[PDB]
Amino acid sequence: IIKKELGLEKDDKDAIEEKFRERLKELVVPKHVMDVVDEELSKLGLLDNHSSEFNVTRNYLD
Amino acid sequence: IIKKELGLEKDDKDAIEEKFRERLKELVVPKHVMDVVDEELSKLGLLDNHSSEFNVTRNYLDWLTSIPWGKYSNENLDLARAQAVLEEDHYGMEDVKKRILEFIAVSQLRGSTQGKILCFYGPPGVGKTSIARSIARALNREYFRFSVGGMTDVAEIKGHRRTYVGAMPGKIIQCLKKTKTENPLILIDEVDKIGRGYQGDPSSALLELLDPEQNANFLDHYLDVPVDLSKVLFICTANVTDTIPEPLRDRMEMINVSGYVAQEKLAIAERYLVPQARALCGLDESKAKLSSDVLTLLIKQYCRESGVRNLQKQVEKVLRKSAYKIVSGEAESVEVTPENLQDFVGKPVFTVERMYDVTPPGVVMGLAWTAM
Amino acid sequence: IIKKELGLEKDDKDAIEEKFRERLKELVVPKHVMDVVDEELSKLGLLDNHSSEFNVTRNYLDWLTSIPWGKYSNENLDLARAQAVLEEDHYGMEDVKKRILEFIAVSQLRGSTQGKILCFYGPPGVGKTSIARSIARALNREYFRFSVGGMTDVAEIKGHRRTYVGAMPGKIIQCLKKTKTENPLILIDEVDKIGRGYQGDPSSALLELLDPEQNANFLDHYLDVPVDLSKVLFICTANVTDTIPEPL
Amino acid sequence: GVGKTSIARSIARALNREYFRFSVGGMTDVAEIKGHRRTYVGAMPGKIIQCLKKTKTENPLI
Ligand SMILES: Nc1ncnc2c1ncn2[C@@H]1O[C@H](COP(=O)(O)OP(=O)(O)O)[C@@H](O)[C@H]1O
Ligand SMILES: Nc1ncnc2c1ncn2[C@@H]1O[C@H](COP(=O)(O)OP(=O)(O)O)[C@@H](O)[C@H]1O
Ligand SMILES: Nc1ncnc2c1ncn2[C@@H]1O[C@H](COP(=O)(O)OP(=O)(O)O)[C@@H](O)[C@H]1O
Repeated sequence: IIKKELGLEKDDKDAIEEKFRERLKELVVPKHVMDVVDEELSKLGLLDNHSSEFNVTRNYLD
Repeated sequence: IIKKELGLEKDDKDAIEEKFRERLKELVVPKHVMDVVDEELSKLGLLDNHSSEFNVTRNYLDWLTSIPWGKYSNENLDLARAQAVLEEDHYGMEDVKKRILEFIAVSQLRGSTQGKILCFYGPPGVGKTSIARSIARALNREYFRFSVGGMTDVAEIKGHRRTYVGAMPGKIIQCLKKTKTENPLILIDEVDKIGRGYQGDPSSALLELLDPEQNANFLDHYLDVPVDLSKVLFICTANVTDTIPEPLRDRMEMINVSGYVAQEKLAIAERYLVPQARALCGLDESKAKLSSDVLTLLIKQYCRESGVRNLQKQVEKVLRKSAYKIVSGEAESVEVTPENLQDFVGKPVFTVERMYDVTPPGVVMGLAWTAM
Repeated sequence: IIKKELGLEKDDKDAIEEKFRERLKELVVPKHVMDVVDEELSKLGLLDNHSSEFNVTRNYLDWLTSIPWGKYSNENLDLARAQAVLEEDHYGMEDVKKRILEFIAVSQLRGSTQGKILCFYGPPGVGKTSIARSIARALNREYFRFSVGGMTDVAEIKGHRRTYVGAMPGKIIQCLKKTKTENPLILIDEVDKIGRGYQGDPSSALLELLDPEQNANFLDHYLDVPVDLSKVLFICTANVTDTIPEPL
Repeated sequence: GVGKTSIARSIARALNREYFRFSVGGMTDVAEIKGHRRTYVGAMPGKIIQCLKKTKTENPLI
């Protein structure tokens, strides 16, 4: 119950998701890069949080 | 009520938050790094201990907090004391001493302390690194050297991306962490030896590092946040001023520390080399003793170059053999003379001051300004 | 509960903390690596045993603790004894023996021991490796050899980042683990045979290793902690001197 | 821009089997058809399963 609205409800990756979404929210972002970022975030959520490819994907996303 | 449920000492986490906060409390912290730290700590709290991203975040945040932010060493500004220290540590090099005294004077008149680039170009075995250390200790700013010779990986200056696990920041951030101040005495060695080969071109990074207006916002790839390098006192050393890049050559004041004639080298050896190597060999003045004539013979027959390092090798060899002759040898003390010298170092090498002294027809002597 | 009262209680079941504590208790460990080890122990306690990351953490901690820290192997100092030993296991080679006696004398006069770098260059099959072994035997410091010839990658000297699957430390780390000493006698063989090609240039690592002042804080990719190397005595063997790098 | 997709659509309509299209251009990760073991959080099946589910048949025009 505590995890609700606190704790690890983001799972160490949705934090990255929301952080980048708010970072790009103010920006007038083109649609192409928008869908590219969506696909990259989907892949990141499709990968673990302890692999080299996950870290490289995070690097590219940053 | 949701919050107040099974506190259990908060699982021992969030103590790192307070530790970093107190670590930063003493520093004068810019707004950019402060907000980055706040957001990073929020993310760290949101995360768990096991996650790899959490470990990378902790490493990056420890690097960031270990930086000296607004922390400046208590720089020495007295001119007489600095002059006495420099004269007591090295001989000659009057131009460098005058330049450093003038820098001290302008910094004192200028209020806050500043740092500017100035390259010491001259032959090897002349005392450029040693005078850099002397300046660091006399002026009270910390010291750190950096070998750029034959370097091609710009990551040594600009670090890594901080993403690849095990990535390390630029060596300058390492120096800032170790020295603990933003006004060190950084020294770059073998500037002229850069190869800037494939995937390199570190000369661009050096330009960004030394440019007095760009360097103030220098950032490495690992720690993307910028840092202020308007007070760092860089030093560059190169035996030749031609191979050094023009954009980097014209960005600093080139000071010449060149050559040591027989009398000058003899004075240096008598007052600075012999005691240093003697202390290195765990000896005392009484036990091991050399005559000025012996030093002159070493200079004029066992060492032929503007530098001094070969004379250092010879004096170290004689002192080592004296130490052997003292520990186990019959002689409790040594009085080195040319007559004895033959056994301490061997027969002379340079028996001729020149190729010849007649200059037959069709051949003439000339002077060359070689790299060494 | 009975097992806790009588059994394995505090033995290899989360007691690896205490095992490594006692293992390092003998060593005169630094303080930076002390806080590092405390942090790693906290992680291991907070890490579940089954997880692969827990096992990798234990592997890294074993690698770190296995290194000596302040372990100065006792050094022979009787000059006559070492002289007799050298004259017993090798003929001639007067210059090398004289240099070794000079080193012994300066170490004795300094009190504490110290380690410098010196290269034996000459034709193959002359006794350079054998007299290095004899010097290790007489001086009593442990002996290890390293063939750097025909070698390009620096990984075998500075290991890996520890993140690559099965990343391993440098060969010097293996030597330190095997010797159980902080001042062993490393022997670099075929120094003049380095290739220093693409992605290589191990001469940079060699210079960082043999630097009289930077050596005191050498560290590799796998282990990111400095190690003191001002007392280790290196020996370099090369059939010729021209092809060896000038900075080295 | 030659209508090959339109040719496939017309073939499906004339054959009465459901239509679907798959993009294999530049793909490197076979997981888009092989999905993932479902043991990892967020794992998703391949695209052929999506085609079968959406088409509501085992005899579509892939
Ligand atoms: N004027 C001098 N006074 C004292 N020592 C000197 C002088 N010139 C040279 N040396 C000695 O020569 C050595 C040169 O050090 P090094 O790192 O080679 O600097 P550089 O490359 O400028 O010669 C120093 O250890 C220093 O003791
Ligand atoms: N002066 C000597 N005294 C005793 N043995 C020698 C001497 N010179 C050479 N040898 C022998 O020759 C062999 C040469 O092998 P090694 O010394 O490893 O070659 P290198 O000297 O090229 O490293 C050794 O096993 C050694 O026993
Ligand atoms: N032979 C054709 N007759 C009529 N329309 C055609 C023909 N070829 C292509 N088209 C037009 O092309 C469009 C679809 O093109 P598309 O399938 O995207 O090209 P491609 O197959 O190269 O990807 C349709 O709207 C269709 O009207």
